[PDB]
Amino acid sequence: QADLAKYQKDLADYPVKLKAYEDEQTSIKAALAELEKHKNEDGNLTEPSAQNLVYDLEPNANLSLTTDGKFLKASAVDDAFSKSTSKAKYDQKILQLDDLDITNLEQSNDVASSMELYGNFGDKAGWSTTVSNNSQVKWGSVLLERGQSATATYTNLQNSYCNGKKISKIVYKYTVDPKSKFQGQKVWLGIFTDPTLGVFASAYTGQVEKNTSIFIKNEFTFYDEDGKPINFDNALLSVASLNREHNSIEMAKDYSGKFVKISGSSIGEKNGMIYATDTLNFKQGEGGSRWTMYKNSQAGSGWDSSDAPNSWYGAGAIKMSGPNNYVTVGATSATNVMPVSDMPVVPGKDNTDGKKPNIWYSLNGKIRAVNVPKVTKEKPTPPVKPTA
Amino acid sequence: ADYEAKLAKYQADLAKYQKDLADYPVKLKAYEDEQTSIKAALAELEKHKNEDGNLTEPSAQNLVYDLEPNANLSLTTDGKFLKASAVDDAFSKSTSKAKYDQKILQLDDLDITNLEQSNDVASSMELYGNFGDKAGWSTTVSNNSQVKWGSVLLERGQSATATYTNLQNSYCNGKKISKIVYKYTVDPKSKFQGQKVWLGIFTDPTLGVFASAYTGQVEKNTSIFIKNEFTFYDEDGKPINFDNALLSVASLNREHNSIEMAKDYSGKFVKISGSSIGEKNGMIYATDTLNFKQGEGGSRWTMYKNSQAGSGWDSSDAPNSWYGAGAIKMSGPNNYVTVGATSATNVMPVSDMPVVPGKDNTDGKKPNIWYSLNGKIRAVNVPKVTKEKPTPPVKPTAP
Amino acid sequence: KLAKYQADLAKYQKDLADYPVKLKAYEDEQTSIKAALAELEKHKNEDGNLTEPSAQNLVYDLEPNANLSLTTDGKFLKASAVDDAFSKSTSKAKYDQKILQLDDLDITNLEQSNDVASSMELYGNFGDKAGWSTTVSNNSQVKWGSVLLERGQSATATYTNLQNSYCNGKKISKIVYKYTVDPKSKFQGQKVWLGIFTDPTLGVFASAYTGQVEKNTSIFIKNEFTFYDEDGKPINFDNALLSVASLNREHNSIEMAKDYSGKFVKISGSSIGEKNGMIYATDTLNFKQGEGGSRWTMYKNSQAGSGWDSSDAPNSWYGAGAIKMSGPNNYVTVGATSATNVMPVSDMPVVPGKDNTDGKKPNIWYSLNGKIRAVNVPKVTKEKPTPPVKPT
Amino acid sequence: EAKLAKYQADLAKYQKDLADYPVKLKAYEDEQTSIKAALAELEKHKNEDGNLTEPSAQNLVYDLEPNANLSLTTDGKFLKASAVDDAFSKSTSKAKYDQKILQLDDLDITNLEQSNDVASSMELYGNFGDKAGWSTTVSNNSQVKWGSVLLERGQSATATYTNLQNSYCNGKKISKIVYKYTVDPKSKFQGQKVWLGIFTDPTLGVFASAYTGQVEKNTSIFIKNEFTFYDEDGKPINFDNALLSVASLNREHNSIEMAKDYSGKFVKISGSSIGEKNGMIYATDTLNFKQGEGGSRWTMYKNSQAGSGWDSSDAPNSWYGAGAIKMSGPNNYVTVGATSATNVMPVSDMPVVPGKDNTDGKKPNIWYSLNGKIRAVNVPKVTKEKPTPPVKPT
Ligand SMILES: O=C(NCCc1ccc(O)c(O)c1)Nc1ccc(O)c(O)c1
Ligand SMILES: O=C(NCCc1ccc(O)c(O)c1)Nc1ccc(O)c(O)c1
Ligand SMILES: O=C(NCCc1ccc(O)c(O)c1)Nc1ccc(O)c(O)c1
Ligand SMILES: O=C(NCCc1ccc(O)c(O)c1)Nc1ccc(O)c(O)c1
Ligand SMILES: [Ca+2]
Ligand SMILES: [Ca+2]
Ligand SMILES: [Ca+2]
Ligand SMILES: [Ca+2]
Ligand code: NA
Ligand code: NA
Ligand code: NA
Repeated sequence: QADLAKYQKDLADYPVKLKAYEDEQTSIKAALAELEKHKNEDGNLTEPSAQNLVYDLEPNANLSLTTDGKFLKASAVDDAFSKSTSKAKYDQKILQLDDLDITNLEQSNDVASSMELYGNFGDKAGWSTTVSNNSQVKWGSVLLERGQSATATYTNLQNSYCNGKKISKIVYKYTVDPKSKFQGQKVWLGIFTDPTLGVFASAYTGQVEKNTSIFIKNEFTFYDEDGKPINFDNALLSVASLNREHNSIEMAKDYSGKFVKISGSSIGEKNGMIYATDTLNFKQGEGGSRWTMYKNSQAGSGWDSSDAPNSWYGAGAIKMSGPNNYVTVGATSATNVMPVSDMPVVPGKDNTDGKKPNIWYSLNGKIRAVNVPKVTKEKPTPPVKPTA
Repeated sequence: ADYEAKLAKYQADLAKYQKDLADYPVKLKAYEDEQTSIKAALAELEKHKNEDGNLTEPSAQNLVYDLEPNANLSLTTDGKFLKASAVDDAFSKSTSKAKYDQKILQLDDLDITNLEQSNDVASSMELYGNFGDKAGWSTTVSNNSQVKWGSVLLERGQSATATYTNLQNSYCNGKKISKIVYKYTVDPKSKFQGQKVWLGIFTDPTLGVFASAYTGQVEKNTSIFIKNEFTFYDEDGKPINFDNALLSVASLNREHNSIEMAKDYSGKFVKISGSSIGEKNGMIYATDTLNFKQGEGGSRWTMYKNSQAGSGWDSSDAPNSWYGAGAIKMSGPNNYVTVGATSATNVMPVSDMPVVPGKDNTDGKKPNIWYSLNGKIRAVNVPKVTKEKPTPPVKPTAP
Repeated sequence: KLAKYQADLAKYQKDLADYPVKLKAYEDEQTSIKAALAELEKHKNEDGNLTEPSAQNLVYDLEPNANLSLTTDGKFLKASAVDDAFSKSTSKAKYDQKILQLDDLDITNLEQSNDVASSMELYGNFGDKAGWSTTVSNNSQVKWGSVLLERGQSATATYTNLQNSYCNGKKISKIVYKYTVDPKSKFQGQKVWLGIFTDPTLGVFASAYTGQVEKNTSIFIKNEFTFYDEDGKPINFDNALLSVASLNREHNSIEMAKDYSGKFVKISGSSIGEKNGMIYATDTLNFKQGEGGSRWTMYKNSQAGSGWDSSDAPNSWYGAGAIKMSGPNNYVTVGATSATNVMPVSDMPVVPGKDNTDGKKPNIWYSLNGKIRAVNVPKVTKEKPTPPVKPT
Repeated sequence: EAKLAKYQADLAKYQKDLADYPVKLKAYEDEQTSIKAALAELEKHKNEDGNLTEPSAQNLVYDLEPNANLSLTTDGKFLKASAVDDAFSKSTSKAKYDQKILQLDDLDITNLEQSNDVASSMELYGNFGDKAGWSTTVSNNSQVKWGSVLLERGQSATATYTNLQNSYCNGKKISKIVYKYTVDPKSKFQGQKVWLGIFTDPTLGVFASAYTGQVEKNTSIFIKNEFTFYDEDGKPINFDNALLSVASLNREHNSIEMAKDYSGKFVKISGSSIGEKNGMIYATDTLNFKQGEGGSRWTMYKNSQAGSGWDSSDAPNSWYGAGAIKMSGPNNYVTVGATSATNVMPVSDMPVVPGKDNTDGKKPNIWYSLNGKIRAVNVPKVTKEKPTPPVKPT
C-alpha cells in the first residue's frame, strides 16, 4: 500500500540509527571499563552497571485513577490544607504535605465521583510545595483503608525509554499494607501526575505516634507504543530519599529483584530491608551521619535534594527483571525495627519519640550514582519491503 | 653543540622580555588610570541608583561582549541537524509562507511541522538566512542586516552545543575571549503540545537563539524553555573565571497572555531602576506590569515604535531598552540560565493578572521565543573594564 | 474653692495687663485690613485678584503636626497592607525608587480580607520610610490613615493638636470632617481607597484605580466639616473663604466641586468659574500652554508662568477659586470626572493628537483649606478682646 | 548766586572724583588680574582637601561686624533682659551661670514663657555691662550682645543691621541688612514657643531654642531666613554669584544640623563632610562629631587628637563641617535647623557607633550664622568695584 514510502524513509534512516546504536554501545562499554576502577569510591555503584531504564522526569504526564477507596474532592483537599497543623503554611501560600491533618478529609461530604487534581497550579499557581518548591506539581487524592488500593495509569509520557523502546504507559497499583501500625484507620494518597514524583502517603491526624508505621505496596508494569508490556532486563530502580532520623526509618522491603549498593551511601540491605542500616542520615555528627539532609552552612549538606550531587548518600537501587515488579516502601518508628540497645544515641534526643505516620517517596530510573551510562538507543531492525 | 639552538631561543626570549619590560610602565599606568576612572564613575552613579535606567547597585561591566558579527560557529547535537534546503522549504509553506512571499524571513511564524520529515536531516550543520540568494531579504532579527544561523531539531532533553570562534571584539576582565562553548538544552518541563523544537542558533553568539515548537496554532497553558550552559575561553584555550560579570538578560516581553522569563540561573539578579523586569520566586521577568503597549496592563511604554513617546523600547538602539531588561551578576568559569516563554496562566492565577479591556488573558500563544545572552547591559552609563592588571615579565635564565 | 478665687484673680491681673495691647493689635489690624480692601477694590478685575474684594478670617494654611483620629462604616486598612499594595502593580516601579506614587496605586491589592485592621493605622514617608518621596509634597513628610469604602460609606476624621489656624480671631482646636463616597460616581469598581492625611490642610487622596484607565468615569467625595474652638464649641463661619484649588482640567478630565454651601467667588483671570452649579475650568483647559485655550502649563518647564500647580507658584490662582461660606456646618463635593460626563464632544476644546474620549484614572487628590490663592488678600488674625471680669 | 556756590562745591567734588578715578580703575584692573591668576592656580588644586570643587572668587566680603547696631521688630514678644538673665540663672542653665558662663544651648526657655518676661521693645543681653568678662558659647571671651524674642510657629522677627564697617558686596559697601527670622511651622519640637537670640553682630547669626529642660525624640527646630543687602544709597545690592557660607552643620549619631529651602546652588568643599541630598545641605554620609565615630575624620571639639576642634571660628579645618551656596539677586533665603536623625532617614541607613543609640532624644536648639566667611582655603576676595567716571555738573 502506501507502506512502501515508509519503507523508503526507514531504509534511508537505518544506517544513521545503526551507527548511533553502535556508538552508544562503544561509549557505554568504555564508561563501564572506567567505572570498574572507581567502584569502591564514594557515589559509585559497587557492581558497575549501565542503566537501560531511562525514566527521570515526566512533568507533562496525564494521570487516570481507579480505586476501591474514596476519591477526594479538590475542594476537600484545599479545605483540609487550610486547617489544623498545615493551616500556618497554607496562610503563607505553601502546601506543606507532611503537615496535612487528614482528619478533615474523612467526612462523607468530601468524597468525589472521580479523581480531581490539586496542587500549586490553576488558582494556586505561584504557591510552592514541599515536593518541588515552586516547580508546579499536581496530584489526585484518594482516601484508603488498610488493604484498599488505587491504580494509576500514566500516559502522555515524553522522555522515558526502556532499552531504547519508548515507554508510553505505566500502570501502577498502590496498596495500603494492612500490617502498617498507624493509630488511625485511613490513609490519604496524593498521587502526583508526574509518575517520577511518586506518591505522598499520610495517616497523620495531628499528633505524633509511637511504634507507628505506614507502608505502601507498589506493583508496576511498563508498556510500549503498542500497549505491549516491557520486560525489564536488569533495569535499575532508584530507591532514593530513605531518610533515617534518630526515631524514624524510611525503608523498602518485600521487593522483586536484587539490592544494588551505592558505595559510601548510608543505605544498605539488612534482613530483606533497604534502609540506613548502621548510621542516621539526618544531621552531620548525629548518630554517625556524614552529612545533613537539609541545606545549611555545612559543606555537602542538603543531600535530600533531587539535584543534590551527594543525593546518593540516602539512595540505593534495585536490579529488576520481568514485566511485573513490586516493592513496599514506607516509614516506621525505629523501635519497630530494632531494640533501643542497638540504636545510635544522640545527646538530647529520645529514640522513643513519636513520629508522623506519613512519607513521600518515588520509584524511578533516576539512579543517584555518578557516571551511570544510560542505554537510550535500540538496535534497529532492517525494514521489510511491502508486497504489491 | 645544540646549546646554540637553546642560545637562540634564550636571546629571542631576552629581546621579548626587554620589550615587555619597556611596555610594562605604560600598561600599568593605563590600568591604574582606568581603575581611577571606573571608581569615580561608580561613586557618581551611586547618586543616581534610584533614577530610571540605572543599576540598583552600581557596578562596572568587565564582560565586554556586545558585537561579534564575523564569528564562526561549529555545532554538535544529539538531535538531528536540519538542511538549509529543509529550513527554506518550511519557510516557504504554512503560516510562514505569507512573509516568505514578501521576501521576509519571519521566524516567529515558522510552522516547524515541515521540518519534521526525515529527508530534512543533514549529517552536519548547514547555515541559512538573508545571505546568498536571499541577500536583501528581511528577517525579524536585525531587519535587513545580514544574519546567518544553523538549525537543529531537538526533543525534550536533547541539546545542541555551539563552539563560537573567530571572536574579534570581546574581552572579559581584560582577558580577550577567543572561544565560547555554549550548550542549549530543551527543558523537559516545557509545556508545548508537540514533541519537537526547532533551534536556530545564530553565528553571531550575541544574537542568541530562536527556539520554536510552533506547529501553526496557538496553545493555552503552553511554554518553551531552553537551558543555557556556557564557558568562555581565552587565547590559550584556558577557561575564563567570571568575576562579577554582568550578563544582560534582555527583551523579556510580557504580553497580556504570555511572559518571557529567565530562571534556574547561576549568579544573582541585578535590577535596573525603573525597569519592568524584576525577580520573583527565582524567576526574572516583568513581575507586576505588562510591557507590550502603553496603557495596557500597567505598561509605561510600547514595545514597538509608533507615535507615542518612548515607544519602540524593544530595539537594540532604544535608549529605554532597559525597560525590558535585567542582569545577572555571575562568577566562575561555568555559568547557566534557562530562558523561555510561557503562558501567563502557568505563572499566576487569573485573579492576580493585569486586566486589559478586550483581551483574554487565557489566550493561547505561540510556543516560540527569540533571546540572547550577552554583555550588552541596558543600564545607562555603566563603565567598562577593558584593561587587565599587568604582571611584570620574568627574566629567562641562560642555558 | 477658696484657692481658686486667688488663681482666677491672678489670671485676671494679667488679662487686665494685656487687654490694652490686645485692643491696639486688633484696632491696627482692622485699620490695615480696611486700607488693603480699599486698595484691592482698584484691582478687582486684574489677574489673580478676587472679583469681589474680601478679607480672609479663616487662617488655615498648614497643620503638619496635627493628630488624626478616624471612625468609619467601611474598613480600616493595615499600614502593612497599604505598603504591600504600593510595592505591587502600577506603583511598584516608583516604590522601588523610594517614591510613594499615590496616583499610581492599584487598590485591588487592598481588597483582600487580611488587609483590614480594627483601628486606623498611619502610613507615609516617615519611620522606616523617612527620606522617601510622595506625589503629595515631594520630600516633605506626610502621613495618612487609610480606609476602604463602598459607595455611600464614609469616614469621619477628628483633627486635633492644631497649632497655626484661627477663625474670626478664635483659635481652632478641633476639626471634624466627614468624607463620603458619592454613590453617583461612575468608576468601574466597587471600592474606594481613602488616604486621609494627618495634616487636614493636605486634604485627602481618593482612588478607585485598578490599574486601567476608564472611560466615562468619575470619583466624587462629599465633604462635611465643622470647626471647633478651644472650648469644644462649633465656630460659625462668617463669610469665610474656602480655597477650592488645583482643579485640573486636561483634554479628557475635569476636577470640580459641586453641591456646596456658600457662594462661589471668582479669581479674576483664573480658568476656574461656575457653571450649572459646578466649579471647574468652564471654558478652557489648564494643562499645557496653547492646548485647549490654556494660558499656562501646570508643571514647570520651558515656558514662563509654567508650574502653576504648586502651593508656592505665584500664578497658582489660575487653577483655583473660592467659596464664601457661613454657618457652623458646611459641605462641598469634590471629584474628578471624564470630560464626556460633563458636556458633549461638540463642546469640547480640540487638541491635535489627543482623544477627548480617552479614559482616565478614577482618582483625585484634593484639599479644602484657607490658603486662598488670590494675591494680597488681607488675613483677619486678631479678635476684638472682651474686658475681663473680676472673680468673687 | 546761591546755587553757583553749590555748583562750585559740586565742581570741586567732581574735581576730586576725577582725581581719584585713575587710581580706582588701576586698582580694580590689578585686582581682576590677581583674581584671575589665583583662580587659574586654584583649578589645579580643586580636588584637594579644603578647596572649593568648582573654583570661584568671593565677592561677598562679610566676616566681622562687632560694632553693628541692631533694631528689631516682631509679631511675637520681646523678652526683657530681666527675664533672659533670670532664666539663665535657673534650671539646666544655672550651673554654667554660677561659673560666669552663658551657656546658650543649656538655656531652659520655660523661664522665658511667663508674662512679666515681656518687654515693649528689644533689650540686649550678653557678656557686657555688669557681666563683662563672662564667657558665652558663641565667641567665648569676646563680648557679644543679642536681643531676644519669644515666637510661636509662623511668627517672626525682622532685624535691621546698620552701622556696618567692614563688609562689601561686589565692591559696593554694605550699609544696611534687613533679615527676617521665621519659625518654620513644620518644626517638630514638643513645645509651643521658641526663644530667638539675635546677635547685634549679624555675622554671628542667631540662636534658636525650644529646649524646655528635657531632650526630645523625633524633634526638630527650623528657622527660615530671608535677607536683602543694601548699599549707602539705600539701594538693594543684587547678588552676583556671591558665596554664602553654610557652616557649623554638626551631625551627631542622633542629630543632624542642615540647611534647606534655599535660593541659589550648593557649592561643595572638597573633603568636607557636608554635601547636598534631596534639596538639603548637611553631612550626607558620615557623622562629624568624634574622630573614628560614624566615619568622621575629626573631632568637633578641641582635645589631644590632631585636627580636632574643627568646629572653630579660626580652625584651619573649618571646611570639614562647611559648604557654600552660590546666590544671585537681591532677595535670598534659606531655612536652617536641627532635627533628629530619625526624621531624615531610617535607622537602617544610619552610621553605627557602638554603644550609642541613634534614636536618642536631642535638645531642639541650634546656633547658626549665614555670612561670607567661606571656609574653603585660598578663596580670593573681590574688594574693588569697577568705577564709573564722574559726570561734570552743568
Ligand atoms: O529526591 C527527591 N526528594 C528529595 C527529598 C525531599 C525534599 C523536600 C521535602 O520537603 C521532603 O520531605 C523530601 N525527589 C525527587 C523528585 C522527583 C524525581 O523524579 C526524583 O527522581 C526525585
Ligand atoms: O537587542 C534587542 N533585540 C531585538 C528585540 C526584538 C525581538 C523580536 C523582534 O521581532 C524585534 O523586532 C526586535 N532589543 C532589545 C533587547 C533587550 C531589551 O530589554 C530591549 O528592551 C530591547
Ligand atoms: O498646592 C496645592 N496642592 C499641591 C500642589 C500639587 C502637587 C502635586 C500634584 O500632583 C498636584 O496635582 C498638585 N494646590 C494648588 C496648587 C496650585 C494651584 O494652581 C491650585 O489651584 C492649587
Ligand atoms: O566657627 C563656627 N561657629 C562657631 C563655633 C561654635 C558653635 C557652637 C558652639 O557651641 C561653640 O562652642 C562653637 N563655625 C564653624 C566652625 C567649624 C567648622 O568646621 C564649620 O564648618 C563652621
Ligand atoms: Ca523521604
Ligand atoms: Ca523578546
Ligand atoms: Ca488636582
Ligand atoms: Ca552648630
Ligand atoms: Na518530595
Ligand atoms: Na531578535
Ligand atoms: Na498634593
